[PDB]
Amino acid sequence: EFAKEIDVSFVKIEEVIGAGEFGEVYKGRLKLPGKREIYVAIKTLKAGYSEKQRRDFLSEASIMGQFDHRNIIRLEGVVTKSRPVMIITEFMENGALDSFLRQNDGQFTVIQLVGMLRGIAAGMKYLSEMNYVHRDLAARNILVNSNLVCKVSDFGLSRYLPTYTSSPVRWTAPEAIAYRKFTSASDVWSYGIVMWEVMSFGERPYWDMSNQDVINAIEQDYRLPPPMDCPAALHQLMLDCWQKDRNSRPRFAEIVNTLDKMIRNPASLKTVA
Ligand SMILES: O=C(CCl)Nc1ccc2c(Nc3cc(O)ccc3Cl)ncnc2c1
Repeated sequence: EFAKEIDVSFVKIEEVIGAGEFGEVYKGRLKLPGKREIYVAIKTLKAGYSEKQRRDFLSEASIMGQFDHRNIIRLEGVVTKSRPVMIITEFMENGALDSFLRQNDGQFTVIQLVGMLRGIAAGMKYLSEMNYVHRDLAARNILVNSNLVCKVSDFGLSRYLPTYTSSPVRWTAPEAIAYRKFTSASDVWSYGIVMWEVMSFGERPYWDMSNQDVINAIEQDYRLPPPMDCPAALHQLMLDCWQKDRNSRPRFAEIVNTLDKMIRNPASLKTVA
């Protein structure tokens, strides 16, 4: 049973706004009894789905429904007791962060980009302190609203932990590639990659290098260079997230504190590499 179960009559499905693993993402309208109608995004599961597909689809809604944070995509409702099965979230006008930035190259100031990163780190602090590992933290899995508020999304690979031993290569920590051992520290590595994506206006990490080239480079202690005009302190935070020893990486609480100090100390963001 889902606390956020909604009657199907409450949702009105409009245009397709994206694609998902199990089906399309649509823009829609949600009308809860005695409440003003809101715009929503709707994840659907294509007709003729297998029982495994349904279970996997809904496991995302189960993880999501456990979260209530500004920087974690809000679950507005789920449809499981009726057809079609749906996951209904708050509408994010600007979609995925990586493509939003590529389509808006040089549109935002360093402080605006830092504000976006602070929100992601706050969402990840909450997620990790709820004892979860995301395992798929990438700018493409971050959604952006009209006011540049960034929210962690795509909880399919998320796991309750403190290590998750498995049975997204250029975003994955080297120990997680080598041993299939995922922790909050391996999510911190992914976060460092997201920082690089944001300060690069959505450039692909490691550019045209193959997954194999990335694995080899990381093993040879290569680290991505600072993006154009990136403050030294922000690239240093990226390098801290990318320490070989996972225990040496900052925790998400520290990352938030660091970004909060930069936002308040303009001199800290006033020196390039
Ligand atoms: O408006 C645009 C133009 Cl790119 N795109 C989108 C695409 C997907 C969206 C989205 N997806 C989503 C993600 C999940 O992890 C679970 C459920 C859903 Cl519905 N949620 C909110 N807003 C969106 C906006």
